[PDB]
Amino acid sequence: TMDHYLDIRLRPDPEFPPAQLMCVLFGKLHQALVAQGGDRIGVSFPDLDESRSRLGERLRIHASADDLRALLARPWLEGLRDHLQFGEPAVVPHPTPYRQVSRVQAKSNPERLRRRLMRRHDEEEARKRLDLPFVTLRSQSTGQHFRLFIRHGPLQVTAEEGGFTCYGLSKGGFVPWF
RNA sequence: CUGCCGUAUAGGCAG
Repeated sequence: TMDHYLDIRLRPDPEFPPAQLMCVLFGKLHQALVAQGGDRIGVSFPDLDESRSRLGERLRIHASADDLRALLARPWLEGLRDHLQFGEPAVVPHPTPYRQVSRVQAKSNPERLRRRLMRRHDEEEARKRLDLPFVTLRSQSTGQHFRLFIRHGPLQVTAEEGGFTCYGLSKGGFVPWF
């Protein structure tokens, strides 16, 4: 169904490195996805460097002709349209391998894990008891900067039924990797 | 980072 996509490139900037730009971008897309609603908008990073742990300088936006045509018709790129080079929406080539672009979270800050352990079992007691490409974001509710880690899954011959979160990440859905 | 789910020092989530 999601046979349409659109690449967005981060135009080189003297003061802001690419990594910083992709952050802004991803945040922009997010705010617009919670506006669009639905779970049919995918996302991939074609320039993904699985070694250097860098997302790259390109954000591929997956969607159907209608869903995709509805997204970019919003003013979610006002702030950085001058920071972004992007063509028209085209149709994905085939045959194309499929993979998952999903968030990943590890367990750490035991001060945190233990605090929860205490809540669920009623500091001295508790105290006793990941290398991936990341985008850094800022929450709307509490003004905290958190690192959203992203991982591209092993290549598959097909795509299983699945949707996507308001960040365009895999909720179980697959995206064409090319 | 903060929190949620889960007996979990399993495995998962939310922003």
